Amino acid sequence: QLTPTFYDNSCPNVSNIVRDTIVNELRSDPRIAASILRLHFHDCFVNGCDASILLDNTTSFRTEKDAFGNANSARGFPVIDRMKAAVESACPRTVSCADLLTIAAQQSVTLAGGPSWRVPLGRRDSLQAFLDLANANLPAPFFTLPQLKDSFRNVGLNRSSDLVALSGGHTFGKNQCRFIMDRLYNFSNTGLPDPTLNTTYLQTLRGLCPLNGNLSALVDFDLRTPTIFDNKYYVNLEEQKGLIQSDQELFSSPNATDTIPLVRSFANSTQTFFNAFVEAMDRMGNITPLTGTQGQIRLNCRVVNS
Ligand code: HEM
Ligand SMILES: [Ca+2]
Ligand SMILES: [Ca+2]
Repeated sequence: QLTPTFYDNSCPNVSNIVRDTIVNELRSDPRIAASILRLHFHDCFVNGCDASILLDNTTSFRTEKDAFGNANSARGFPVIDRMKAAVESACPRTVSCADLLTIAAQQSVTLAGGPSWRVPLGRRDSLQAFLDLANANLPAPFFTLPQLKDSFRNVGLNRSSDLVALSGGHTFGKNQCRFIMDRLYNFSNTGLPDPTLNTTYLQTLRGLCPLNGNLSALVDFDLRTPTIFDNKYYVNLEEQKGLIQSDQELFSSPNATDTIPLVRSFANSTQTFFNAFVEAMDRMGNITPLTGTQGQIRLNCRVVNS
């Protein structure tokens, strides 16, 4: 079983070293907290939180960094290297990259103003990466609600609360114009915008993402508080101001009978949202972990120990 006190004897200062690394990076890159949380999410949705996403290419297996959900999107890898090196210096061969990334995600959420809690620990590192699995398992912004639900259930998260609370990760961070172009100009081959997108916000987004414009341009997931981890994401949904299709569907999909009440509850109470987010985060962090003597304690998160 994973436990929050796993390193209290072997590396009591791990969380503090992780936090310091993020605080320092945030001064030059205010987006890093969001980026780190997403790295953890994409690690857990592919063979569990086993740091498989951190592995680079080898002649025997491809890196997950080239998956459709990671390529030209996932970022922050050098920062993870930096904190890993610091932790290795403080406590040699003790903290796994899988655990390191989990702590980094929690600390990132807290530093951004979110809830503070001690994540379960004891995960170990994978001996390979899974590109095909990443392409199959990572959800896409154009998924319908049934597909989003299918994606979460596929990795072990059956609850609507898991999906609604974790989607709250979009209370901060950036998104490329590429992923919303259809909603703005030609949704589902209608030549018209997505009707569930607020028309006033539609104009704002069209201004940021013009037709035939820079598809790589970045837009904030949360128009209310772009870099603060709070429940504003849900208030946006209630006003049809979710940025991507997968966001708005939680509130507007014909299949949202079970998700709508959750969206409202999280929009109405920060405490309700924060509690649900921590619960969902720990559940996601509990997806098929390698424990005990399974896997290893990777020294360089980019390569398997030899
Ligand atoms: C429900 C399905 C989800 C879909 C389809 C989805 C999709 C995406 C997409 C399209 C981006 C934009 C990437 C880019 O343009 O570079 C992104 C970014 C992000 N996602 Fe999600 N996401 C989902 C769930 C989650 C979850 C569960 C979390 C974490 C708890 C999360 C956290 C983030 C964060 C924080 C960013 C911003 C990262 C940055 O700015 O570097 N996402 N997501
Ligand atoms: Ca993984
Ligand atoms: Ca926010």
